[PDB]
Amino acid sequence: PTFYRQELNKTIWEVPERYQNLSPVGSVCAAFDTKTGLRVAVKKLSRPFQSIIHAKRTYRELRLLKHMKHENVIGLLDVFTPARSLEEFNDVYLVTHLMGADLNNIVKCQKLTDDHVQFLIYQILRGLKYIHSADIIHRDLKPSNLAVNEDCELKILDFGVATRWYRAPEIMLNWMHYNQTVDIWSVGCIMAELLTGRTLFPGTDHIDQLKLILRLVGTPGAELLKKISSESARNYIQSLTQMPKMNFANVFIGANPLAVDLLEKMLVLDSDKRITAAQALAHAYFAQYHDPDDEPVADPYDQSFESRDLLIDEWKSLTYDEVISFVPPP
Ligand SMILES: O=c1ncn2nc(Sc3ccc(F)cc3F)ccc2c1-c1c(Cl)cccc1Cl
Ligand SMILES: Fc1ccc(-c2c[nH]nc2-c2ccnc(F)c2)cc1
Ligand SMILES: Fc1ccc(-c2c[nH]nc2-c2ccnc(F)c2)cc1
Repeated sequence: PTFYRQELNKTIWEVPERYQNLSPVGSVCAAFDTKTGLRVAVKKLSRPFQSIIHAKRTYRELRLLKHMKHENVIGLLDVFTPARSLEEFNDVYLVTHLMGADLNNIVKCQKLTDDHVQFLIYQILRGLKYIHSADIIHRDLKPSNLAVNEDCELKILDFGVATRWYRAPEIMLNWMHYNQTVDIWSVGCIMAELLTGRTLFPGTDHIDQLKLILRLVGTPGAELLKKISSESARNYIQSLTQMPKMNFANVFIGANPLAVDLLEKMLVLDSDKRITAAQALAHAYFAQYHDPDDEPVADPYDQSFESRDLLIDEWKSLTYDEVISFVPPP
């Protein structure tokens, strides 16, 4: 393809002629895809090979986006570099279907009915079942990572306001063996906020976050305490004033009881006891949307590179191969 060059907010964009009307939103632009007639979101990766971590991270983001082919997950329409060889290669651009806003754009100033909450959370979980089936934990699900178009159709972005608020208490405790239900926690927090119009846990730091989480869900019971390896975490938790799990009907008063029932299955304190994305999609709150024959699972995802300790030039070369081997969704 033929490329053109421009400057948008100090950043320099070199993209094929097919992409027109670049409009600022790595750095991100909205554009018009003349080949398909659709509006797209285009991401320029900043300093992709600045260091080993940046290089592995560049490779990681690209491998992820190439694998994700699900309606409620962000995937790739296109990948390109203006580089005409591996040695020249120092820029990665990723393009996807533009939705046009995020969930935080919607919630704000806005009251959503129970049917809208059903539709939205159904989609998040449907997307998560797919992600979790590829052995991927999102880890940072929040409103700003949920892209929503005007039909209220939703795509999860950015797997690999304040992030803190939607984060699982075991991540706040700094447990290194947290599981996928860390994402179910976030969805529970996201749902709560759509039903109520306020942040369920607006904490000022990691300590306050945990404190307000335990006020709703209670202090750990015996079963959970037995699983905490760290003496200091336990000293702390058990030195707080003990707290019962609050009645979720009292707290979320006026909400569809089916939505309150799902809420408390998602926000169970012990992560071993939290509902999975697949289980949640079968919950009666989504009877209107659910179709087991249309909640697909992902092909096997090779994350074995995660363990590997490579040179910058090695991650670069690998990323280069992945740019070149790209075949669009068509
Ligand atoms: O609608 C969107 N669709 C996609 N993205 N992607 C990205 S990042 C990105 C990731 C993978 C790509 F292939 C390309 C990328 F740009 C950032 C925003 C975004 C939006 C969006 C917009 Cl355009 C405005 C306000 C809020 C959001 Cl969430
Ligand atoms: F079928 C088509 C052909 C061209 C366009 C178009 C509209 N504005 N700019 C372009 C354009 C500019 C430079 N290179 C291109 F490939 C496209 C749209 C649809
Ligand atoms: F105050 C607390 C105590 C425990 C948790 C917790 C929730 N799910 N899993 C854990 C957990 C399991 C094993 N080791 C840990 F450190 C944490 C969260 C907050």
